[PDB]
Amino acid sequence: DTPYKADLSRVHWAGSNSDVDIHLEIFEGDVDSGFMYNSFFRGNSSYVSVQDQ
Amino acid sequence: SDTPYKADLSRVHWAGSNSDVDIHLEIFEGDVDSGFMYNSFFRGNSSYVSVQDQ
Repeated sequence: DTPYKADLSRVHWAGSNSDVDIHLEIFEGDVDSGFMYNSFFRGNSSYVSVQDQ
Repeated sequence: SDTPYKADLSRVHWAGSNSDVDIHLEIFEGDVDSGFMYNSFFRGNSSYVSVQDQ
Protein backbone atom coordinates (compact mmCIF):
# COMPACT_ATOMS: atom_id res chain seq x y z
CA ASP A 1 0.00 0.00 0.00
CA THR A 2 2.97 2.39 -0.01
CA PRO A 3 2.39 5.39 -2.33
CA TYR A 4 5.72 4.74 -4.10
CA LYS A 5 4.97 1.19 -5.27
CA ALA A 6 4.31 2.21 -8.88
CA ASP A 7 7.48 4.34 -9.21
CA LEU A 8 10.19 2.17 -7.59
CA SER A 9 13.62 1.93 -9.23
CA ARG A 10 14.96 -1.63 -8.88
CA VAL A 11 18.64 -1.95 -9.75
CA HIS A 12 19.17 -5.58 -10.80
CA TRP A 13 15.70 -6.25 -12.24
CA ALA A 14 15.21 -6.05 -16.01
CA GLY A 15 12.30 -6.42 -18.43
CA SER A 16 9.28 -4.31 -19.28
CA ASN A 17 8.48 -4.45 -15.56
CA SER A 18 11.13 -5.17 -12.94
CA ASP A 19 10.55 -8.91 -12.61
CA VAL A 20 13.59 -10.70 -14.11
CA ASP A 21 16.55 -11.47 -11.85
CA ILE A 22 20.03 -10.58 -13.14
CA HIS A 23 21.90 -10.43 -9.83
CA LEU A 24 25.50 -11.58 -9.39
CA GLU A 25 26.58 -14.62 -7.39
CA ILE A 26 29.04 -14.28 -4.50
CA PHE A 27 31.72 -16.96 -4.22
CA GLU A 28 34.45 -17.72 -1.68
CA GLY A 29 36.90 -20.53 -0.98
CA ASP A 30 34.45 -23.39 -0.46
CA VAL A 31 34.78 -26.77 -2.19
CA ASP A 32 32.99 -29.95 -1.15
CA SER A 33 34.45 -33.35 -2.03
CA GLY A 34 34.79 -36.86 -0.64
CA PHE A 35 35.69 -37.61 2.96
CA MET A 36 39.22 -38.40 4.12
CA TYR A 37 40.60 -41.76 5.21
CA ASN A 38 43.84 -43.09 6.70
CA SER A 39 45.43 -46.54 6.70
CA PHE A 40 45.31 -48.68 9.85
CA PHE A 41 46.71 -52.14 9.00
CA ARG A 42 50.19 -50.87 8.06
CA GLY A 43 52.03 -52.42 11.02
CA ASN A 44 50.29 -55.80 11.26
CA SER A 45 52.51 -57.85 8.96
CA SER A 46 56.07 -58.95 8.33
CA TYR A 47 57.93 -56.75 5.86
CA VAL A 48 60.72 -57.37 3.33
CA SER A 49 62.38 -54.99 0.86
CA VAL A 50 63.75 -56.00 -2.56
CA GLN A 51 63.50 -52.60 -4.22
CA ASP A 52 66.85 -52.52 -6.05
CA GLN A 53 67.99 -56.16 -5.93
CA SER B 1 -27.01 -10.78 65.16
CA ASP B 2 -27.12 -6.98 64.96
CA THR B 3 -25.30 -4.63 67.33
CA PRO B 4 -27.20 -1.64 68.77
CA TYR B 5 -25.10 0.84 66.76
CA LYS B 6 -25.51 -0.69 63.29
CA ALA B 7 -27.75 2.08 61.95
CA ASP B 8 -25.57 4.90 63.36
CA LEU B 9 -22.06 3.79 62.38
CA SER B 10 -19.44 6.13 60.94
CA ARG B 11 -17.61 4.52 58.01
CA VAL B 12 -14.76 6.23 56.15
CA HIS B 13 -14.48 5.87 52.37
CA TRP B 14 -18.06 4.55 52.30
CA ALA B 15 -19.88 7.27 50.38
CA GLY B 16 -23.60 7.79 49.86
CA SER B 17 -26.46 8.97 52.04
CA ASN B 18 -26.64 5.46 53.57
CA SER B 19 -22.89 4.66 53.59
CA ASP B 20 -23.02 1.79 51.11
CA VAL B 21 -20.71 2.87 48.24
CA ASP B 22 -17.08 1.77 47.94
CA ILE B 23 -14.66 4.64 47.25
CA HIS B 24 -11.48 3.15 48.71
CA LEU B 25 -8.02 3.53 47.16
CA GLU B 26 -6.13 0.67 45.54
CA ILE B 27 -2.64 -0.14 46.81
CA PHE B 28 -0.10 -0.54 44.00
CA GLU B 29 3.43 -1.92 44.42
CA GLY B 30 4.61 -1.91 40.80
CA ASP B 31 4.06 -5.56 39.80
CA VAL B 32 3.47 -6.06 36.06
CA ASP B 33 3.67 -9.46 34.36
CA SER B 34 3.62 -10.56 30.73
CA GLY B 35 4.75 -13.45 28.55
CA PHE B 36 7.68 -15.62 29.56
CA MET B 37 11.33 -15.29 28.56
CA TYR B 38 13.18 -17.25 25.88
CA ASN B 39 16.71 -17.18 24.47
CA SER B 40 18.12 -18.61 21.26
CA PHE B 41 20.23 -21.77 21.36
CA PHE B 42 21.04 -22.78 17.76
CA ARG B 43 22.86 -19.61 16.69
CA GLY B 44 26.29 -21.25 16.36
CA ASN B 45 25.49 -24.57 14.68
CA SER B 46 25.90 -23.81 10.97
CA SER B 47 28.03 -21.98 8.42
CA TYR B 48 27.70 -18.27 7.70
CA VAL B 49 27.90 -16.12 4.55
CA SER B 50 27.27 -12.38 4.28
CA VAL B 51 25.88 -10.76 1.12
CA GLN B 52 24.91 -7.37 2.55
CA ASP B 53 25.04 -4.49 0.05
CA GLN B 54 26.41 -6.89 -2.60
